[PDB]
Amino acid sequence: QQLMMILNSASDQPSENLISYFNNCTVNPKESILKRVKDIGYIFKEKFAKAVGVEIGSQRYKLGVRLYYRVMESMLKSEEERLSIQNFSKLLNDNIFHMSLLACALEVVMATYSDLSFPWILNVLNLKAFDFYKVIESFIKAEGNLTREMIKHLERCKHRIMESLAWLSDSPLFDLIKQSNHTAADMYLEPVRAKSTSLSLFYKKVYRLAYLRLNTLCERLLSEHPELEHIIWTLFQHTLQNEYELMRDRHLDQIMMCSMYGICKVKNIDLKFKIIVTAYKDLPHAVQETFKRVLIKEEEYDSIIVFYNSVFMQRLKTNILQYASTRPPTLAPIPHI
Repeated sequence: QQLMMILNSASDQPSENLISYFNNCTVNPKESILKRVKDIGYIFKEKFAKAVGVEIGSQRYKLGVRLYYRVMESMLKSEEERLSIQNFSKLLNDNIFHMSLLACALEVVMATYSDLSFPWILNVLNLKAFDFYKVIESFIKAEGNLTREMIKHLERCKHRIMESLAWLSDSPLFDLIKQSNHTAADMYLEPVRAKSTSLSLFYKKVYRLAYLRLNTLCERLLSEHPELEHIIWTLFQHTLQNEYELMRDRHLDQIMMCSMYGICKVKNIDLKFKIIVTAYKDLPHAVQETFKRVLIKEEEYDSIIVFYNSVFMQRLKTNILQYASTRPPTLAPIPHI
C-alpha cells in the first residue's frame, strides 16, 4: 500500500538524480529511454484493451513507468560502485535491460490490480522469459517497499520461468547451454558472442529449487528408505545437466516425477506413479495438467507414464541401469543452503 501511494504522488518521468546518472554516461541514453517508454506505451495500450473491453490501460502503464523509474534509480545507485564508466553507460543503452525493468514494474502494477496473469506482459513486449528472469531478484532488492504478497508474486513469476518458460523452444537458454558476480546488470552486460554468468546462476538456482521439491516428495513417499532421496537427486541432477533436451517444452516437475519412479523401479521398490503423482497435487502451486498433459514428440501430448516409457526411458536406459549394477554412479552434491 505505501509504495502504491509513493507512485500515485510521484512523477511520470525520471527524477533529477536519475538524470544525474544519465549525465554520467558517455552516450547520454536519456533520449533512448524516453523513446522506449513511449513506443512501448503504444503497444501496451493496444494489447491491454485488446483483452479487456484507452483510460485504464493508459494509467496502468504510467504507474509502471513511475515504478520503472524509481527502481532504475535505486538500481543505478548500487551499480555506481560496481561497474566501470563504460559498463555503466552500456547498461543504460541496453534494450533488454530496460525492457525487463519496465516489464517487471508493469507486472507489479497489473498483479496489484488483479486471465491477464504472467506471462501476459512478456508476450505483450515480446520479451523472452529467460531474459526477464535476470531482473527479478535485483528488482525485489532495489524496491524496499514491495509488500509480502507482491514479493511472493515476483518469486512465483521467477519460479515459473525456472520450471518451464526458460525451457520453451527458441528460448535463448538452449543457445547458452550448447556453448558449454550475479546482479541483473551483470547478466544484461553479457555479450551475445560465445562462460555465461547468466547460465551459471540459473542452473544453480534451478538445482536448489528442483532438489527442494524432490526433498518434499521424498520425505513423504520415501521415508521407508531415506537412502533413495540422494540417489534420485543424482538421476534428476544428471538429467538436468547432460540430458537437457528432455526439458525442452516440458516441466521441471515432470523430470522430477520420472526420476523418483525410475529410481524406485530399478530398486525393485513398489511405488506406483499415481501414488506419488497424487502426492504432487499437494505441492503448493501444482496443477493436474502437469502429469495429465506431457509432451511426447511433434506436438503429441499424453500422460506422464506415456512420457516415462516412450521418451524418458528411451533416452536414459543406459544411465538408469547403472544405479542397480555393481558399479553405481557416484552421488551428486546437494545444493547449498
